[PDB]
Amino acid sequence: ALERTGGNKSKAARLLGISRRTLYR
Repeated sequence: ALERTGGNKSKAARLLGISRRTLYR
């Protein structure tokens, strides 16, 4: 079963991880 909901949420989670790394070197 494919759930459309949460699909974009996962993308944001990954984006945040990269964002955190940029802020903290």
